[PDB]
Amino acid sequence: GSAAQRQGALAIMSRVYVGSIYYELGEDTIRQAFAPFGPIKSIDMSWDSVTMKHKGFAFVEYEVPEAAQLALEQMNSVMLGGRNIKVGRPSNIGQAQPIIDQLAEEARAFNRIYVASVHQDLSDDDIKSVFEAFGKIKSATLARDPTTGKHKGYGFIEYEKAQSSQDAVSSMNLFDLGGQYLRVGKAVTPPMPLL
Amino acid sequence: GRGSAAQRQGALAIMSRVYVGSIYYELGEDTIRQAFAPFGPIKSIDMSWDSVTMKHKGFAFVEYEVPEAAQLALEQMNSVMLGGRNIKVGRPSNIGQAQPIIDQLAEEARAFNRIYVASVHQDLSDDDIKSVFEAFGKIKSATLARDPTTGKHKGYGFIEYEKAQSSQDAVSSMNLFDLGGQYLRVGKAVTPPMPLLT
Ligand SMILES: [Cl-]
Repeated sequence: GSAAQRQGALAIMSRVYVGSIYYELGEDTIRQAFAPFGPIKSIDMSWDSVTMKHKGFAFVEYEVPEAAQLALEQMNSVMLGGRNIKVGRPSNIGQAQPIIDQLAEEARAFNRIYVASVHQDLSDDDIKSVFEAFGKIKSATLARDPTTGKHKGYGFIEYEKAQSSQDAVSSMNLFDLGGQYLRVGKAVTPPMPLL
Repeated sequence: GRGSAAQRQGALAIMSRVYVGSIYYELGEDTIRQAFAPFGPIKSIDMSWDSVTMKHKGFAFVEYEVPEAAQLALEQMNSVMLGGRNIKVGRPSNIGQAQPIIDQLAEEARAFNRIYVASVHQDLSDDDIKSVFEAFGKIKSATLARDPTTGKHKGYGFIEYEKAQSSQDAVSSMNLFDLGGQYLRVGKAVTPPMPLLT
């Protein structure tokens, strides 16, 4: 995978198909429902010019593949506006699948977990202390706004041992911290995929 | 106290079925069965039928013998690509007032450290499964469901642990564990052991 191919895959991996959206629901409802797994980068909502409304589906785009993966595993069939929404991976890809597979394989070489819904008051050291209860930590870093320096509600933690990362995901996904429920999952891409 | 025997039974039945949509026109009952059987033996499948075009309407309802199988299928078969399309899996939209009983059952289930195990190779026995799983902690019981006529196990069972951490460790370590040639499908129970008893 050339740096360009890998980047193309990462973008596809960051989006999820969302279908069976109740006609009365809009972008804001969707955003609110999918934001817990990472901050939404954008949403492409279907739209019909004659009827003046969406076609019942949308593509939610996240800043990282791990957020889309968690949303995929936790938002499927959730009831919104009286309907059980459907969540899936984009059907397009077109030949991006082998790169995606390669990234998933490369990710297994790291004991990295993705953490979302991290309360604003928590700091890197705070998250680190909490999570090092499951094992020794190589690094714990919260993504930050390049301008402000405030964290964006999510981060990555790398453990020395696989058992530690497995124990952490199992114990911390949906763990109530600071008033919100953390959304935790195993990484689906290696740390510096384009290196 | 939520639900009499009849109400609970009605909920259990709904809990044992999953909606399967976006099925490629060329695919039929057999392909769906083969795709969903890993989570437990399929009891039946209600496939949509158009007739005028003599084709299914692209969706079906797979029914399992137990709610835990439908739960695992729901978590693992969603968006899987079949016939070139990413199938959709969800819970029946019907229910109609069954939701509160289902919630009650899920709550009662948490009082047990019970896990569901599917795709158990025929050669394994109860003591076999038990030894393997007791590596995660002390086991109260390990039982494989059986054909009432033959006595042969039906490829799935339940295991109760003395401690919750044990059951949690087991699900985490054994789901998708390659045993006897197939991959075990493991999950936490969604209903209490004898849901229909007093
Ligand atoms: Cl049972």
